[PDB]
Amino acid sequence: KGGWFGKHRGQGGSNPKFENIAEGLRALLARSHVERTTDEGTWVAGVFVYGGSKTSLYNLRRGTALAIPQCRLTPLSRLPFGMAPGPGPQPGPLRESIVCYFMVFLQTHIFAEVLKDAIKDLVMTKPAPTCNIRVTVCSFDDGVDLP
Amino acid sequence: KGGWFGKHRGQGGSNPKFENIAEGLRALLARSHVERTTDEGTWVAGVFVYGGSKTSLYNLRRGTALAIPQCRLTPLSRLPFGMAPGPGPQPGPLRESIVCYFMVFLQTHIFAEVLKDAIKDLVMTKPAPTCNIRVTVCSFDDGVDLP
DNA sequence: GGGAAGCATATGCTTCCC
DNA sequence: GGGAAGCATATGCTTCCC
Repeated sequence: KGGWFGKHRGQGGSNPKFENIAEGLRALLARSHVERTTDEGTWVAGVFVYGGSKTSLYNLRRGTALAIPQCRLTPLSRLPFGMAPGPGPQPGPLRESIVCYFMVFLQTHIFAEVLKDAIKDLVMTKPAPTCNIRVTVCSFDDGVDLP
Repeated sequence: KGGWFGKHRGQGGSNPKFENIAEGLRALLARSHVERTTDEGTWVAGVFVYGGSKTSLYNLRRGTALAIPQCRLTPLSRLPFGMAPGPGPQPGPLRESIVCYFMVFLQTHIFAEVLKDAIKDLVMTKPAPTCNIRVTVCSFDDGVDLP
């Protein structure tokens, strides 16, 4: 258990655990066959996913990759803190919490709203920490030119 | 040169290098003296910064921290690839590039729009790779509940 | 101020346990 | 399908180069 297997960052493949999550997402995405890709091929919309636990978000990230060939995903990363309570001292902009997040890039705003409804639906019937994963649609004013 | 200096992730302080960057950002933001915080204190918008090179983005990130105590910053992370041209297969949603990004969370959409302009203005006068840094405003439909 | 060094420690990945 | 182990290699952070 543990160690190196020869698979680098971003090289994760599929296994039954991730595929089960993918099949759950696919059944949910299938409630709305909306357009996922455009002629322009621009990444103008997204979905910001955060919370739950490190493993529950990681697992969601892996399953989404299998469920949607048309999206592009970031590695997991960390969120900074919000507003501290009171007229007291605020945390510095750079301070990081233990809470993770990841971003999903999509070509349409309509598909982004669908993915977001799928993730919230898939997670609402699960026990903590999974049920505590949060999601929001993100509109990029100028789009993101992914390399 | 190199090694441990007792400063953990998110603990960066200030030094003339980052203060110099901060001062340039400050002078630009001062022409547009808008509100940076709301009373509901919710994080509803952001500035998605990317490209350039790992160091120039990092330095911009540290300077932004000093210039804006009212914002919040994620660590640097990596961007997936985009669309391949042609009828063939596309890269997997998880594949990562060497290209970095970071996100600035803000309380108002007006201030994100102003912050974006200032960053584009700061960077456009400089040599490569810094002038290659890209910026876009991000609107969070349901906001982001920072820890 | 961009780039490199280099410790501490972050995630990406897999396989195993429950 | 959540949590952990544990190698490889990511960034955070500094000081020094230049």
